[PDB]
Amino acid sequence: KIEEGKLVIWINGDKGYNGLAEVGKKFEKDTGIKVTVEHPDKLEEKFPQVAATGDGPDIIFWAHDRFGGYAQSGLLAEITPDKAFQDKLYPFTWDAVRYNGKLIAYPIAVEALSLIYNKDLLPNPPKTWEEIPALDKELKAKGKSALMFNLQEPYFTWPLIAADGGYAFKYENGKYDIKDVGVDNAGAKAGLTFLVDLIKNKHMNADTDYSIAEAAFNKGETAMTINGPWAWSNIDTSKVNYGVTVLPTFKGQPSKPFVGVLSAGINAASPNKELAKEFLENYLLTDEGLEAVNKDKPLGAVALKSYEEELAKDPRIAATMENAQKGEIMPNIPQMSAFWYAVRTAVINAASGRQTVDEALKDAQTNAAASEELRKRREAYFEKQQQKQQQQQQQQQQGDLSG
Ligand SMILES: OC[C@H]1O[C@H](O[C@H]2[C@H](O)[C@@H](O)[C@@H](O)O[C@@H]2CO)[C@H](O)[C@@H](O)[C@@H]1O
Ligand SMILES: [Zn+2]
Ligand SMILES: [Zn+2]
Ligand SMILES: [Zn+2]
Repeated sequence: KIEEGKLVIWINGDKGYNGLAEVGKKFEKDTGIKVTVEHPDKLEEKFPQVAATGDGPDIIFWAHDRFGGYAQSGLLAEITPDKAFQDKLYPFTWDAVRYNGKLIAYPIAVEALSLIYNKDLLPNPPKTWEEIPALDKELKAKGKSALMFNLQEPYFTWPLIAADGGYAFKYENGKYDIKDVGVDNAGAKAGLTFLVDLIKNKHMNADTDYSIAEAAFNKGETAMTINGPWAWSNIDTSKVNYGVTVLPTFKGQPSKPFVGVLSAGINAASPNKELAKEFLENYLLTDEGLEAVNKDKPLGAVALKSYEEELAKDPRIAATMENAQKGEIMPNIPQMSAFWYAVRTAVINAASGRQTVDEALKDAQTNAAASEELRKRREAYFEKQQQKQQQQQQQQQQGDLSG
């Protein structure tokens, strides 16, 4: 319980928060209610820490994968859009924000990573990963590199890992299996190996992060990067002649991005739930609301039918979709937090050459399952204690005192 007269909204610093705030100023102008857009760091880690005290914003924006965990900890209010409003959004976007049969967020846009390339350096982009090392060496004769992307976040590395058969959680019998992690298999080991070889062989640098990769591409120093729709604003401004296309194949298989649906959840502790719903339904999720955000930082393939339709002809959104088709929409189950942390640690560890790919992926295999492991052992502990207590009492009733 923190606000009453106003809406505080959290969104990631790489998204169009300036357009979001514009929508806020329009909401204030019509309503009298002040809207404050914030973009703090690590907001997806910060939210569950602050919302569990009665602090935290009224509306949080993130990809849908985190919302399962938030919902499970009781942190999101159930949203109540009517059927008419639901028909305004593509059905599959609604499923991404369904947890235990309840709607826990409003979907905004579908996001997938793509290959972004400088047409002046590289008029034909490579179709496979395997040809990138030779391309990197060729480009050195011009003082350029082939490719730079964010190696610090497993999101950007996942598509190459999943290509030859890496997965998060096997879907089976209408259930995600959470002792069945696919980060340790041969296809995952082949993908990470190839990445680590690129790094060790100096085609890439292990400490390359989001902003270093961005700068290199937007200044014209690298022929390619890998990024989502949000990144296109800055490329336009740099004036680099760029195309957006299919991610390269690995071992003849498509790269498989983990697809995110940018979503808006309402804090369960918020005393402004109705204002938040009003804001989201009638201000943000309209052509004009999404136009404001989208013209700041592109959203991708938007959830709202009428506006997606207005953006239908953009070849960059087409490539986003093609990349989404070859990928999978992320699970939103509570275990996603642990999966990401485990894969982050493993990539960073293998990249720096501290652990082998084998050791690092085996470690992530354990780390991603360790939560359900603890739960199983906790159950067994109390069941065994109950058994011993039962058996000790039945043995103790070998004799009893009587008056
Ligand atoms: O790298 C792990 C990370 O991946 C995804 O986060 C993406 C997010 O979906 C995009 O909206 C964009 O902001 O980049 C992020 C990667 O830095 C997952 O959504 C997230 O839970 C996960 O930690
Ligand atoms: Zn700001
Ligand atoms: Zn309907
Ligand atoms: Zn090489």
